[PDB]
Amino acid sequence: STGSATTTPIDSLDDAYITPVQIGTPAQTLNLDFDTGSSDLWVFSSETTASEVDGQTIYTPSKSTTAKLLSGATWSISYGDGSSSSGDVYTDTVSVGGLTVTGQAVESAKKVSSSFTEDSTIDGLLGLAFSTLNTVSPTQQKTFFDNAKASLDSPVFTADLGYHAPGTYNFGFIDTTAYTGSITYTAVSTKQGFWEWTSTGYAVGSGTFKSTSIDGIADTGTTLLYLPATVVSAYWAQVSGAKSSSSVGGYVFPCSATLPSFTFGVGSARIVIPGDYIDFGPISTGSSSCFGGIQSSAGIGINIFGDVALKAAFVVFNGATTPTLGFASK
Repeated sequence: STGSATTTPIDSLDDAYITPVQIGTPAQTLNLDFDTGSSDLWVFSSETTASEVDGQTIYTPSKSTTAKLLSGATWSISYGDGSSSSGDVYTDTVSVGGLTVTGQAVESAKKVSSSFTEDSTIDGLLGLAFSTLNTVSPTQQKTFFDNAKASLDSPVFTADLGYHAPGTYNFGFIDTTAYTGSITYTAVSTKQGFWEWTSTGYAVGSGTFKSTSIDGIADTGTTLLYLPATVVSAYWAQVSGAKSSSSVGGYVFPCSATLPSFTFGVGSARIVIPGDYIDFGPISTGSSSCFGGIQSSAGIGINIFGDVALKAAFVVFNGATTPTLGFASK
């Protein structure tokens, strides 16, 4: 089997991407944030504290003939940005782009933090990291990909995120028309539960590539590219007027600047992030100061290849017995 679904930016900055997911019988379609940096599929629901719902589409398990309450089970998650949610657990039939999983754990939110309430476009998350990070208690549950894996033609999914445009998540096959040149594959560590890999270095603009190992995670649920302070300083040093602002919370630059590209290494291959991808617009409405899309990971504890990086590539998440990541230009 295979699946193929279009993913769409939630706003003009590509802050996140949403993908329609069918849940239950008859189908209830919710727009979920596919997150390769977490492993819970959770949704706004009929159980979500009413004051914490503001425009989201909710899952109503009592209207689904295939919903089943997982007795006694609970879940509770916190994300890198400090956001959080929690609730109880159903299983139900879940389909993504034509690919159906029966008995998928669908985690129903009782509580969500303010950032989720305030984002009316995101109806929940669909985690695609390894199932060892799943937060269901007392018994951890499997991700959609994990459940689907044995049915798939090939044990893979791919992320093809667009720059200010829709893209695609495919399950079970590699679309050889979706990228240029070849896919370079690189080793993954699952020790922390993430799609963790080691980049072979970087270049700033037309500069010579610096060969240096950069451990980090491929994370579709993070907006920006977070890298060591050394790397990030070398980048913004090439932008006239750029500076790190503690009050704003990172590197800012004059909106009139022409940003250099940023290259990261995948083995002997190279992915080039165009300068425009690194512009996240005015720091506040009407400001001539703009926020940078490459920021320091110091204090996160890990480097994060978020959407800024991933959308410059066609990315293969290979969930074979020994997982790997593939990157191609496109």
